[PDB]
Amino acid sequence: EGESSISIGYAQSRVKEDGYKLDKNPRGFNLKYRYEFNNDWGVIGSFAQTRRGFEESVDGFKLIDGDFKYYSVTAGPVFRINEYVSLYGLLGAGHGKAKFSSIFGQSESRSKTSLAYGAGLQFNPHPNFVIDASYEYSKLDDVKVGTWMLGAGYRF
Repeated sequence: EGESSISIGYAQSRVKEDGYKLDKNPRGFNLKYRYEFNNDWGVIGSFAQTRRGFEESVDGFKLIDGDFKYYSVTAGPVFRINEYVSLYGLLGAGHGKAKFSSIFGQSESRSKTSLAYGAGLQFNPHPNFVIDASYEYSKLDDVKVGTWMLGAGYRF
């Protein structure tokens, strides 16, 4: 019913905000699944999960870890350019959540939604080993978020 491949890589995003961490770059892992409906045509799914890179500290028997989570999900078609060169597009949505730790009668938090758009490059040095590079960007009116992913894929 078609060839299937799996790809893994590290995800690095940049968020413009005044707070902890100078570069404000969330850390996480990106999982991509490739499914080919044809010899030169196929689709890919990229899932990115990132969290605040804050060192674990013990205070009040509770863990903060930055209280910030960022999730991204994108998908796009894959078209081969040459024998060992493939080009694919990335489209999807991103979701970020932030919580504040303090002592108050009531608790509050913030959640943001955004659209993700980008493109990716795929190189095939070996039949069972490919190099995947993906670029994803989220456009918000006040906040600009960029996500970069570098990894490798394995063909079954």
